[PDB]
Amino acid sequence: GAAILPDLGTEILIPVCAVIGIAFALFQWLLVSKVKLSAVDHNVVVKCAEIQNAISEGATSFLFTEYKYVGIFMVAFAILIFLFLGSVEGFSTSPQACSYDKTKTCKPALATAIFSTVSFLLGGVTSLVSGFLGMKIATYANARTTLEARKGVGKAFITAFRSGAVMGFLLAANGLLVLYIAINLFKIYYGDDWGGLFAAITGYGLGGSSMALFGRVGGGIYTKAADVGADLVGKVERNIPEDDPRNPAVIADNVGDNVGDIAGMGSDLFGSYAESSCAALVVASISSFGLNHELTAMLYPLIVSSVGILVCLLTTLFATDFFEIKAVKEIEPALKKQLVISTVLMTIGVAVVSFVALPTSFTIFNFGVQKDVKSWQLFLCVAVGLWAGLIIGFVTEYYTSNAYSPVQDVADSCRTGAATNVIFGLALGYKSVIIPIFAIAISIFVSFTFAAMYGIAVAALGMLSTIATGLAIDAYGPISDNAGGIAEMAGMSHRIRERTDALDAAGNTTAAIGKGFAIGSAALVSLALFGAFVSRASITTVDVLTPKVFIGLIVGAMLPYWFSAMTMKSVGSAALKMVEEVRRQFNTIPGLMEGTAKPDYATCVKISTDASIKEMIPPGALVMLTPLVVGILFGVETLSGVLAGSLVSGVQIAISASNTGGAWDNAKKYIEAGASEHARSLGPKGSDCHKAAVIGDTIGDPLKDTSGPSLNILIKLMAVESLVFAPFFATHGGLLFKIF
Amino acid sequence: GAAILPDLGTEILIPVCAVIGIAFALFQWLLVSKVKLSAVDHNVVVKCAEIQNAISEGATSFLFTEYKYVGIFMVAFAILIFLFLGSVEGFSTSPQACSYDKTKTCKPALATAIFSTVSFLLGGVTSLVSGFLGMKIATYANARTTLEARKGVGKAFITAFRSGAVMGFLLAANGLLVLYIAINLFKIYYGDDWGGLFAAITGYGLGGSSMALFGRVGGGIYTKAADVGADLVGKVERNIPEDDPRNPAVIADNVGDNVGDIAGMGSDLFGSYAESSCAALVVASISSFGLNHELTAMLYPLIVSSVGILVCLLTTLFATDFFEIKAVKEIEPALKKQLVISTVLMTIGVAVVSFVALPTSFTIFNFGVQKDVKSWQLFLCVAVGLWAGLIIGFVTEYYTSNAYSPVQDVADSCRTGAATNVIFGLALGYKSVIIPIFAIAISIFVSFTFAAMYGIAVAALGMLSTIATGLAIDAYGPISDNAGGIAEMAGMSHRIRERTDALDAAGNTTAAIGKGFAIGSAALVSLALFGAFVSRASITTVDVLTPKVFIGLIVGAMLPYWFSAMTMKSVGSAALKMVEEVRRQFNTIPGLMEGTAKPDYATCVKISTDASIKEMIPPGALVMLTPLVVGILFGVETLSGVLAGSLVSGVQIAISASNTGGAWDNAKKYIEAGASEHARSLGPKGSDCHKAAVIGDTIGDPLKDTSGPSLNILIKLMAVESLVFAPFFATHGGLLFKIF
Ligand SMILES: [K+]
Ligand SMILES: [K+]
Ligand SMILES: [Mg+2]
Ligand SMILES: [Mg+2]
Ligand SMILES: [Mg+2]
Ligand SMILES: [Mg+2]
Ligand SMILES: [Mg+2]
Ligand SMILES: [Mg+2]
Ligand SMILES: [Mg+2]
Ligand SMILES: [Mg+2]
Ligand SMILES: [Mg+2]
Ligand SMILES: [Mg+2]
Repeated sequence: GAAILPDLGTEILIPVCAVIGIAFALFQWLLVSKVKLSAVDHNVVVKCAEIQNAISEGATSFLFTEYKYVGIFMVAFAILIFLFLGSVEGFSTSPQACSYDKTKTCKPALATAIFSTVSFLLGGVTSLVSGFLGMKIATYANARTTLEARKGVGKAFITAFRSGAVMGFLLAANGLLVLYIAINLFKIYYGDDWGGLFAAITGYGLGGSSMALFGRVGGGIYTKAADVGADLVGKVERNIPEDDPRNPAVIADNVGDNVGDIAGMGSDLFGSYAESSCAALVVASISSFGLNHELTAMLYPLIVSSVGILVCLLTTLFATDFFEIKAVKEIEPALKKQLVISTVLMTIGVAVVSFVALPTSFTIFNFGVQKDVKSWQLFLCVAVGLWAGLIIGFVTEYYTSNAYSPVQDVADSCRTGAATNVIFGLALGYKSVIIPIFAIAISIFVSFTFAAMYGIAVAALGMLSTIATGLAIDAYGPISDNAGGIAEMAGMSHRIRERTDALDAAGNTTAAIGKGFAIGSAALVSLALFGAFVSRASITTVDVLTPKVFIGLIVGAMLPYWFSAMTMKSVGSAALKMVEEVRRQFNTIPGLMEGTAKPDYATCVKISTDASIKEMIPPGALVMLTPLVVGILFGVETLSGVLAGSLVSGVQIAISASNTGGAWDNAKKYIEAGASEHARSLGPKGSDCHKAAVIGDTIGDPLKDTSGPSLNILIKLMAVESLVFAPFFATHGGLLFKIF
Repeated sequence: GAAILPDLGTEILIPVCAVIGIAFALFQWLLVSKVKLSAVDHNVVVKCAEIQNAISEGATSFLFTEYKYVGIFMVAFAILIFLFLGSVEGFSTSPQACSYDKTKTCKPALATAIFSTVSFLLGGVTSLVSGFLGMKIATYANARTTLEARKGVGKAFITAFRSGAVMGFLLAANGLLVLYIAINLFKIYYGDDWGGLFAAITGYGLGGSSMALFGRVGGGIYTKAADVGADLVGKVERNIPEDDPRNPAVIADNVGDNVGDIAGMGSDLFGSYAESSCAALVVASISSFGLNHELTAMLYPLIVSSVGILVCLLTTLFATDFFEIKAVKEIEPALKKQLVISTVLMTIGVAVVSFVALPTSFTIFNFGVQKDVKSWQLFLCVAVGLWAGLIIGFVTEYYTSNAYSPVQDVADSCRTGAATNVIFGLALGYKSVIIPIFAIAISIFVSFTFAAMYGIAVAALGMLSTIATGLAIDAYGPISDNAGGIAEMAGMSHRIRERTDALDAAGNTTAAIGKGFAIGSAALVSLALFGAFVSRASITTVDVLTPKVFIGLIVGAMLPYWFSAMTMKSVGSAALKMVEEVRRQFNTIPGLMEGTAKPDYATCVKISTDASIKEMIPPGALVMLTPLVVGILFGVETLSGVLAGSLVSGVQIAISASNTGGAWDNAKKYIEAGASEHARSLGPKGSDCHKAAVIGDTIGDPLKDTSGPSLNILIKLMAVESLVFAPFFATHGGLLFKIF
């Protein structure tokens, strides 16, 4: 029953590792501070800092506005959680038999309605902090990356990567510490009722993904309205460089990288980490670990995350200290080495944890039955998710980097115009899904076989065990992106812009890899939650060949398309207005095209701000309302169908959308760099091939930055939301069938 | 027990209705022959005939080439069916107990192996005939429609529509008659073993869809390679009219309409018809109808189809006789009225048939049990499919006709360039899936609840009960497309082309509608076949939450994307070759752009011929091999997951792709016609808006004509293939699990 590592060791180990992670993060923010700049060569440093401030102000301003709406919605929804969950036992204050063991007595369900609302708000707040902190580091390091670019690629790379690491370790450590705290606080009330305790904790993931949904969508709309509008009028119509200070949309564009690609992404991944941890905990809570009250083994998922931070710490040193980039061709291999190193070290890490934090034999809850599991099997569950992640990263890099043929072929197809560029890009994205799906399927088979829903949850966490590194190589990208925009806006040398362009291109690839991990883990966690939901709702079998389940399956499969329709149309409409606005200033403001006059940046920011705040509402509504509407009107069988179908369907469109968009971007970068003869043959900038590439790039903008990455949230959010309201649905739901 | 309609009446009724349909088709073809031309103004009639002969030669030529390969594949695969089905009982010649009644003896499994091979070849040949006949009428009607356009749209409409009705009535009647004959011939052997009789008949739909798959994909690649190449160079680069006789790709483009949009589509719909009928027959064969040997009720689906032929005949008269089109805005409502009338009349026809051909009480096989079912409930099953169809057509028209807001806004977005046009078109397609899915889901729920798999199968057939009319309004479109092609190549009046453009625009909408009907019925029949497969394979329960089923689900959901990756890339690569070749002729043939030298049409025909014949193999292999590979390696429960997954997933991408392509085409047509102030302001032809619209149109070309429409075949083909091989898989499959 007991492991080698005693409960008190666990209670110490977790927050120690968290603090080590925060410590490391602050240490990296410190080093990045060594780069000095102020708005008070010398003219360059002053201009860079002025631009950084405009961006830092715009990003802070939008997030405050966005988080305001989202926080209000957060509060409203929390009221629904309390009400709906409280209504199950008529708000009784009396104890009841345990849902998991009739012979025992548990804390009243109304308590759980209360601690669920508590953990929901905890998660929601931690999610906003995750996004906001990320924006803070990014809007700090961007111009510092620009300035270090004067000294070479390797130096600007380090600044950007150190800064990515700040965000990665802060998110990973803060998310772990809040959960640890919440579990220990909650335990004070629950005592021996670990079932109710971890059922309450489940709201944490629900809160995390709930806020992330609006952050990803809202930020996504803001950024891509500007991106499309700036690039179309500037590069395609007016023949001026990307990020040219004459272009009124450039401030919104570069703000957008921080507000969407950074803030939205940070929340997103926090949601992933939280739901994965919660799912594991919820199944363990009614397995031998939870039933025999064994704290160490019970917190196996948090112990894994803990070691993950230390592993990622050692890994990061390989890129900041033990090596330096001399050639631009070294950048992408550097970033990929981060993944390989962490995966290898963490395979050793998890072996150790599995050896010391688990009994050699235990049981796992398996649809009403205690299944015999061995710790070496649980090691394989974690590890399969971990290696599936590496596989997914390798495949994604293959399809999105311009160092390989798929993207080079897409760039090449620009010789025959924008239409062929788009057909090839679409085809590439569709093609890209094949290996990720097999990886995910293999992970499911292995983990489902060994340890049912617990194994699957713990494979999700395995895929996210190295999340600090993952966030690092991902957050590195938009920082490099802003760095290039700043360089250009500060009229710096063409040689500076070339360095950042190389950093940026690698960042396009790592952003796609980040999305791969998000989609991979969302598939796994959603399946685990789905299985948990099925038990919690007292369903005997989810039989596909029943009218209730099947209509759910086909409708569930349709939801990701509905969601994508909304988000694509929003960006399209906003971008249309942006283009019309940028054109207006070019056509009416005297001397703007000449460099005489100043553009009005604030009107473009307003277009994307208005569009995002308004248009993020319906897609958020669709995802949040779906489980409630289906569960209440149609019942838990039909919701089971919806969950399965949205999972298997949404994953395809998510992967293809992200990779297509990533590919179009790097095909365009390929042409812009002119780093080979083939590349140079499609140039120079302004050529018909380059313009065709830009068309493809801007089509991919909403695909990879608005709809695409948000779909992983649509899937995991509905899953955890369904689990949380399961007792309510199973009691007060299925109405259309009760009355007819 | 017995129905009002006696068994011998049914035996007479069915073929009389087939003969009436064939007679009607010949009559209409006879009327169309009144339009005279020969290649022996007078110059205009002669030029039209020469162009018609070039197209006819090209189309007959490609199909002979394609059908040769496909026929060779068909003979190969027929052998596989014999061996695999034969091997289940070691090719024993001894009768065994009826699986549906242990007290009776049945014909040997070997007989069913033999007769399944026979029905497979029948369906395969019937499918090729359907496609070839369609091509023969279209390549006869095309120039006649052009000549009739001199007298106005109404006259040209009549010619095109009478001709489409020729194809529709031949296909519906020939498919019905062949099935009726095969059943009667097979009955000579099986006698009272109706289980084995109809199990053998299942090969008919298998053969139908097998050949359709290659017809749709091969023809699809052929036509779009040419279409994209012609349009991009001619319209976008060289600023010449669409279908300009100086353009070397134009002949291949117009041959393409006959070879894909007609021959491929004809085979496709035949497969839908065959499979839906076969699906209803198998379930009935072990329900009360087949067990009590009640021929009239057993042949209920064939009686529904027989009455459908007559209903469609009457409906046809409203468009050929009782009304004349006098203005362009009447074309679409006329075509829409065909759907409404046929549906209203067929509702009555089905009520009658349910009244006289069914006992008021009977039982339907329902996963091992006999479920009590009333004739009025079965009427609702057929009717709900019939009505789901109409809904699908109405919302598809809303999303693809430029008479409505969605497409006009797509056109409007061209004002900001090709990138916004594509974002809008993609969003439109995603958005379009919502209502059809709901219609399909409602159809499934109603029919599943009332009569299990039989009800579902019969709902699919209900959706295709008016298939003669469906084919007619669909086939009308490519004929009108050629008509304008010919008008332009013959150098006719601008007013002629304006008329054909109006006809052609409506054809874009009905083509989308036809795909809507194919997808809808594919979903229903695939579900029915999936349910049948499950029983035939002795699966107790398809439980979503098992490792074997779930990996099937997520992999199945990925196949439609893999399929689309291949077909999209094929068209893209072939189009790239086409663009290069068309550019070469304009750039190097002295006098070509001047109209004094003739282009080399044969070279473009060669490029799309070589690409299609080659590239149709891998997507065909993917669909055909998947059930074999999954069934033999992983087993029938995994295959269950694959069937469910490809169904719910493929259906979304099929609908969005077809409607997006349709919308881009008609958005372009709206600009090209300038029939309103808004349309005019996007023009004239050659404007940046028009060119942006052409870019979108050509991206939509492979989406709507190669990948999109073929996915309905991927879905329904795998379902029938799995049912046919079910006893082989159940017995000799799941190898990986057997060795480990
Ligand atoms: K990026
Ligand atoms: K058409
Ligand atoms: Mg951009
Ligand atoms: Mg950016
Ligand atoms: Mg940028
Ligand atoms: Mg980028
Ligand atoms: Mg971009
Ligand atoms: Mg065309
Ligand atoms: Mg055509
Ligand atoms: Mg045409
Ligand atoms: Mg068309
Ligand atoms: Mg076309």
